[PDB]
Amino acid sequence: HKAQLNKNEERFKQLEGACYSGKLIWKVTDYRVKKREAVEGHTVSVFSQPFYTSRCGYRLCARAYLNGDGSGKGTHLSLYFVVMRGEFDSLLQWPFRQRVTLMLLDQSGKKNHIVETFKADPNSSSFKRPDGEMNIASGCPRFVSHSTLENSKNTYIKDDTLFLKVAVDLTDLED
Amino acid sequence: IHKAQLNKNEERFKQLEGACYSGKLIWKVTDYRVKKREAVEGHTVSVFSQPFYTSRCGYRLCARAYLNGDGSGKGTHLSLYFVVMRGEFDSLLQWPFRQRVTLMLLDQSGKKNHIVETFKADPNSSSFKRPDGEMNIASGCPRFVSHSTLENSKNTYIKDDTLFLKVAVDLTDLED
Amino acid sequence: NIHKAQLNKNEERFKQLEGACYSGKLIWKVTDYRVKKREAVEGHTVSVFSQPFYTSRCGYRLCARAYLNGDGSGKGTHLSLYFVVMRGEFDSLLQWPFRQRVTLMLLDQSGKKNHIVETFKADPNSSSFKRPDGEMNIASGCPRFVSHSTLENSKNTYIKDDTLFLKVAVDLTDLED
Repeated sequence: HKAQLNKNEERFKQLEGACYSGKLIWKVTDYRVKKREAVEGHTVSVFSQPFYTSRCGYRLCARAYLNGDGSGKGTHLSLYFVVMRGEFDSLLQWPFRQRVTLMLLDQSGKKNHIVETFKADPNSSSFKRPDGEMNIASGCPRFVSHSTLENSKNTYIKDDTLFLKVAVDLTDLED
Repeated sequence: IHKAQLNKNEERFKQLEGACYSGKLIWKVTDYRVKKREAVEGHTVSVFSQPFYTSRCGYRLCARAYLNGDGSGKGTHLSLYFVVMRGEFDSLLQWPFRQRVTLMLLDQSGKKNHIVETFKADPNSSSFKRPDGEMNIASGCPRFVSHSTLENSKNTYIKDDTLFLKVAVDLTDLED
Repeated sequence: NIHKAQLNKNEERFKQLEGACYSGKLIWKVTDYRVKKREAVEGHTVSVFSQPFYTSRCGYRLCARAYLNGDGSGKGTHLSLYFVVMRGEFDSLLQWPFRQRVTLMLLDQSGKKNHIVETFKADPNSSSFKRPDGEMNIASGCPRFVSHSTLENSKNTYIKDDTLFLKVAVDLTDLED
């Protein structure tokens, strides 16, 4: 029943977190502790709640490696995009072909955000129609360096929390 | 008294997971064979969609299908019906319900050769009065699509034992 | 013992999810008027709350609060209707103070659409509109929004079947999503 209460808790969390315009804003609290868990190998990565391109479109989410992954292991925050298995995948166009933009938000008001954008590569297996729970992640292992992110004269972290944003271009999507 | 609690939860979760607010419903029906079997055996004559809405505070609605057909299409067609349900804000809404409605079975082949029937809601119909109980009498097409066309081995209305039904309400001249 | 608190926590979470809106627009159905006003008068339950609503999925969290038996300036004689900025998950990214026009309404159920509407610009100096510090800023609105007299009469149709509808609408002008 602890498994039942956790199942509930998670379901609640997804419902509370779902967005339906291909736009995700992901609040990451307790930075220091979570990075600590990354460094200690306790909890390598964190996930966003699932979001969607439209109520009945692609199910998606983001994943971050606070202490970096592969190419940015130990030195950067690694930010990855993820196509999940969606309830209506059969009606959707495959491969996934939308432009995607990844962001770390400047909380200073100067709106000096860190943004990387790209066109989804049709040959990538990240964008095939998913087979299990979710396709292989794809994005920037070296999205932003710990140095820039954590630097005191910066405001990417405020009160031990940062905000990540994913935005999917909906151009030429049916719905 | 807690299996009823867990089921009450499960259903509430299901409705929340299923709700749409633009008068548009896409209804995935999985396990076709088994469900049609249940229809034929008289075990489970009909199936319902989760409630959807014209707007967050508009009409509450849903769809209902008789996989083994109903009345005029009994035993030979899939019967697809539209349903006005009792809404939380019915007092603020215009009655009778007067919107054009479109019913669809989706072509999964990519040729987008869907089956679509549309109609204007008849004001004199009691399907469209402000609801009295849980939901007004259903209204639609008892003979929406024949088993023959639907199940046709060379067709793609059923793929991997699942089909998709779509209801679309015209929102013209409605407020939120 | 603790699990009644669990079941209530659930119940409320469910209620918020069922109630949330994301266009700065709230329609608040108030059922069981007579009984709730009774509770107000008896000091049992002075005020009632709406479920939280939002300017956008990631915007300001807000809600409404009513004193059925009135509050302060309208205590005992009016329904008092107040607007409330709550602590939002993304408050750090939002502009402060809150600066949007707000409109408060009691809806005419007769069809004549003769609603009672009060509107105002949010005063930047007001502490109702600072970035919230706890669960929610001090409420602000109309202690004398509508008199029991007007609200309760028969020829009027602000109450029908012992239930009334309140509406809050926030102007989204100059608010990027």
